[PDB]
Amino acid sequence: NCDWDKSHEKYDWELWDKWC
Repeated sequence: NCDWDKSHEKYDWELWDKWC
């Protein structure tokens, strides 16, 4: 995805690095 951050239902705080 990398199209959402700190808002997505699957978004991850730490994993954010790859879940940008």
